[PDB]
Amino acid sequence: VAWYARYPHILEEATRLPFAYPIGQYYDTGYSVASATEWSKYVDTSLTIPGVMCVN
Amino acid sequence: VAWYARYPHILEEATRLPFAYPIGQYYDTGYSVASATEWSKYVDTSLTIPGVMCVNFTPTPGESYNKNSPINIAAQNVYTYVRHMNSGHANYEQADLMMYLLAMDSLYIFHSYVRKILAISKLYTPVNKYFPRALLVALGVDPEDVFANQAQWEYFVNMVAYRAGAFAAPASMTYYERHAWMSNGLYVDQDVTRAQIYMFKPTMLWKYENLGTTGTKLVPLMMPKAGDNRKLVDFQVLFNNLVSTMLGDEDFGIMSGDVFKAFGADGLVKLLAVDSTTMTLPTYDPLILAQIHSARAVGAPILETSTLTGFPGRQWQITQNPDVNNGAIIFHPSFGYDGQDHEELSFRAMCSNMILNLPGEAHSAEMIIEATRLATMFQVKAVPAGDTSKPVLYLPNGFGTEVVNDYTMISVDKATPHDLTIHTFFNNILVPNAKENYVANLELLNNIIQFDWAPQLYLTYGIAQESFGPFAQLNDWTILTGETLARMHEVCVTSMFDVPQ
Amino acid sequence: VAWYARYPHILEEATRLPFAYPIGQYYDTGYSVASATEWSKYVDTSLTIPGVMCVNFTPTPGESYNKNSPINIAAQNVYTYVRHMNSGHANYEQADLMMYLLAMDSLYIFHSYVRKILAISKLYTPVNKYFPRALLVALGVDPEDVFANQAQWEYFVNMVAYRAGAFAAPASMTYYERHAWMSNGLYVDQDVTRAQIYMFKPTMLWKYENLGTTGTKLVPLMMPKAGDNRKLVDFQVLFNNLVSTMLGDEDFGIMSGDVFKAFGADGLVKLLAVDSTTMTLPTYDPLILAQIHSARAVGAPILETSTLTGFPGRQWQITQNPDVNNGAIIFHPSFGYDGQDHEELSFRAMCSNMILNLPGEAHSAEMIIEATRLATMFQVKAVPAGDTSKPVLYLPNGFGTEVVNDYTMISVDKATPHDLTIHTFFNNILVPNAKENYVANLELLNNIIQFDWAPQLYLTYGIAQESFGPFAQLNDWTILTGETLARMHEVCVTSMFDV
Amino acid sequence: PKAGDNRKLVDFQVLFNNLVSTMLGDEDFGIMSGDVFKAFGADGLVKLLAVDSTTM
Amino acid sequence: FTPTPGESYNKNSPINIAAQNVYTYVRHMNSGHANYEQADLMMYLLAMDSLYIFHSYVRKILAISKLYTPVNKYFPRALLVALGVDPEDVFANQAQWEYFVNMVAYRAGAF
Repeated sequence: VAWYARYPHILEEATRLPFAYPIGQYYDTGYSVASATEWSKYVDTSLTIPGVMCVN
Repeated sequence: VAWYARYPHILEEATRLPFAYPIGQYYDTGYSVASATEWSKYVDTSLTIPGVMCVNFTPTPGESYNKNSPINIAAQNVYTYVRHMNSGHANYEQADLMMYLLAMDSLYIFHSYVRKILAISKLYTPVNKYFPRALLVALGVDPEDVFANQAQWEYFVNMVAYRAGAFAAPASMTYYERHAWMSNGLYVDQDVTRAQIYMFKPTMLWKYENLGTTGTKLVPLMMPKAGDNRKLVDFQVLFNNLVSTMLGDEDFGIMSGDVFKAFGADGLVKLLAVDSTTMTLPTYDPLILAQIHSARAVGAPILETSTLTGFPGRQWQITQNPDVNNGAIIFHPSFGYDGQDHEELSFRAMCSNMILNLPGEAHSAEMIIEATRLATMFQVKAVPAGDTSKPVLYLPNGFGTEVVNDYTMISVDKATPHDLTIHTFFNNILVPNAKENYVANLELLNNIIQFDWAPQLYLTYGIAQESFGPFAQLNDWTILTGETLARMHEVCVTSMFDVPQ
Repeated sequence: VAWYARYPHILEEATRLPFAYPIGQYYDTGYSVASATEWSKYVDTSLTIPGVMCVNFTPTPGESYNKNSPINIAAQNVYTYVRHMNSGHANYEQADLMMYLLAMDSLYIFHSYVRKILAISKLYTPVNKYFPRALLVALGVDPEDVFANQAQWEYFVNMVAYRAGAFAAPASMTYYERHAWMSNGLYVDQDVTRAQIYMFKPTMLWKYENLGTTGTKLVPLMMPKAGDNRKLVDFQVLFNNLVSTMLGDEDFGIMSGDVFKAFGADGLVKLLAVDSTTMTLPTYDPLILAQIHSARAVGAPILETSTLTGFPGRQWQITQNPDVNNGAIIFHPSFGYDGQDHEELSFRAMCSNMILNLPGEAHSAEMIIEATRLATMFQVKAVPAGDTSKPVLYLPNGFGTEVVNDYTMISVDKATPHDLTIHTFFNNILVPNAKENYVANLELLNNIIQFDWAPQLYLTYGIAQESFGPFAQLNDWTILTGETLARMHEVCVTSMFDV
Repeated sequence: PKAGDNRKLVDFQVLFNNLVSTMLGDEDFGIMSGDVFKAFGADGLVKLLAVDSTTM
Repeated sequence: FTPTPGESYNKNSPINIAAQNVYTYVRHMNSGHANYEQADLMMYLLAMDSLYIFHSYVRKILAISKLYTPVNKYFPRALLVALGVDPEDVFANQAQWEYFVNMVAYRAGAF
């Protein structure tokens, strides 16, 4: 409460993130655990977003 | 051009990035190629930023070995002033008064040290995790002890100020003002929020130890190094040792009263009190930055207990015996000591002339003289007594009021749990043949490069048997000579020990 | 201190020191201890200051592998614009028009290169001994030849401009302007008299090379490197080779006529003439400084003559086949090649995420975009055909209009007679076990630190089997990801290929 | 060269290079040049004016 | 003609007096390099004078060859012969001569 109003500069510097990822390209989220590469297919780092649906 | 002005929304959405990473924590950059995990150590994903650098200095009278030295001239002038302004007790000499003034300076340095220790512990900012635990660790205290016994620490430092303020020292002598301004502040390398802090810590104090008819002798007093969890009881022991022979002494009271009458209370130097509402703030000072940049380390001090094969009786004492050198104050130390009784090959790189690097284009005489107060070059090797010369000591050509012994840098560790690290080094670094020495030296160099006006480096290699010149970014530089530096130090010391008349 | 205010005469007589040492000349600091000569090479009395560093760039269309690439989109747009104002010739495609335009860009870059070579040689100053012989050596010419044939060089570059005026290219497109400005300027790292010069030298060109009915193909054309005593005859040979398959092509004449009809003669790009009183002058440019600082080397170009064990047919060509990939322009190069058929272990340090370093505190979108034009991170390793993979090649995620191959630094030698030294290196340097390799690397590092916004280095050691992160002074940084870099490169390339 | 000598541009270039052979590469000469540049400003130095084709 | 310092045989000569004056002026505004003398500074200056004279000589050689008048048949071949050059060479390589003298000026601008 008051701490946010007392260090708003550090709040902003901590909460600066890039949003609005353009759809239409494959996005790789990476690995949070660097040792997860042994489990090849057990970690889904892929992120694909569909963009159109056609009604025939 | 027009495309940016035509799709500025997508330009902004593409160029939104998080900046201002808070320093003081280990940052992992990740892997751009997911298949790079096979090459375990061939990819450096680590990123550690140092946050503080401590300058371990030592107050000195300034290279006295005769009665013609500037310290002796100042002693004679101040004694004449006091004796001419006063009528009464005539039982001490210029040398006695001057060593009294030096002991008072040591007390003031110690009080400033403990006051800074207390005041740093109340510093906290969200963008720098080095505040204040790293600063306290560099100063050589226990942050847990400080936070547990804040009240006792405030009482102890207040009593230290009260007991040191009983004696009198002239405020017109800029010696005390220079030392207090050096040891009572935090300095940033840049005027930015996530800057690196420059600090000054006294490596040695000047315990009086007055005894015998053979004058006085200011013996060295050690101070806690970085990475030592010294507590309030250790600091109280240090203070009591410092003022064991100085508090409640009749001759000392006589001298303090005489100095009071000479320079009444308006003209006396005073220690500012400290309590719970005293905040120290980092400040940007190009003069102190320049004189940090042009500082050359002289090595660890030599004590009476320190063994030196072939160099006996080279302790860093200020001898004043009336039967030698006509009673003049004698202080000629031998530099080049690291702490162990061996060659310390890295110090050979300091036999070259120093380079005085300054910012800007036009430099005033004020800046040129203030930028080289900590500089010190060797002139001739001290002769080894006997046939065995395992250490090598170098005699200085003349130094200022302060000599820098060591440098301490505090930075986070790359390994879990990323705690602070202690890195003590001179201006010269020696690396022998080892698997980890080269990468460690590269880490050291990259950490030092982060500091803006970092001191120039002189690296030497074990298999190359070759040193390297100043490892610094030269902007506007000149090559300094021993004679010019000696003249500069003579002028600086003479200006330092000045008395009104 | 009141003593300084009271004795300024003695202060002045005590602080008489000679500053402003002219750079480009070897200086000896001397011995503070006159008896230190017994340790002969244990003391470093030498002091050499580098004065110029050359960025060996390469013009590229920007990572085309399908028909959605910015290059193909611009091809379609420019072909539509040309053909919707064209009544007549219909015998070429968007891809063909774009290979023209790229050949136009390559020869414009060549003209800017030779014009800079001419204008540099007239620069002589007492405060810098590097001017202009070091710059001419870095560009790869013979300073004696330029001094003897200044008039021939001037008339040759003027004739080059005149012959480049035969064909027509759009002036609204900023590709040509950006490349000419980058390759035709001298940049100081600081706004000081004795500053260090930053230069851009095209490592390669795009000889157009039409043969066979299976489309066109921009084959690599190599360029002189530093320390090569190339003369005006060699440069004329290079220009004639570039324009050998360019004139006499009726399809090229048709394209030039169509673009002349589309964009009026006022709206075309014209190479300005040069004369004897034209002076090139180093300038301070923070944008180019930042984008040089955030530059990553990609390695030497791969040619047909370059042998690569396990990587056949991986040359740096712009293939255009109507029956391959639906006729789209394809340019998918493999990086990590240095010149020899070995591993080059130092390139392994490039596999980590890059760190974008910026000056100041607040960064605008345009400045951030311009600060990462030369940045290029590898994404995956190229699959080696066969069981032998002596070299290792990395496929990029996406690059901008320019890719940096090497960096050339010129500095005074420490030994007699202290002549210029040739130093070519990527962002990563590998130092094996040797008596002199470590000290050589130390001199390299100290020389690089002299440059203000030098590219971030990634040192690696052969004995420790361990590399190191960025060897740079971090001021206000962020961690960049391959996807963010790809987005920024797509934006920049699309903006550059605009009419 | 004296009168009646068919000296050419190659000979004059040889003479100039001989004159400046022991003039460049001298660190003491560079030191002197730097010191006189510091003493007399760049505006206060002597400059050789450039020549062109229309100089009569 | 011949450029000369003017008959120096002791330390009271005008050349030595000017050497002392110029060295004092240079060194009293110099904080740094102290490794040369007044005599050394003056030999520099004399070498500077010699190469300035050479530049003026070659510039005159270049500018003379463009002089042609109907009232004087000496212009410019007689003058070029007197200076000691080849008029045919100058006529063939006017551009080379111009660029050479410009480069001479530029390289003389280093000191």
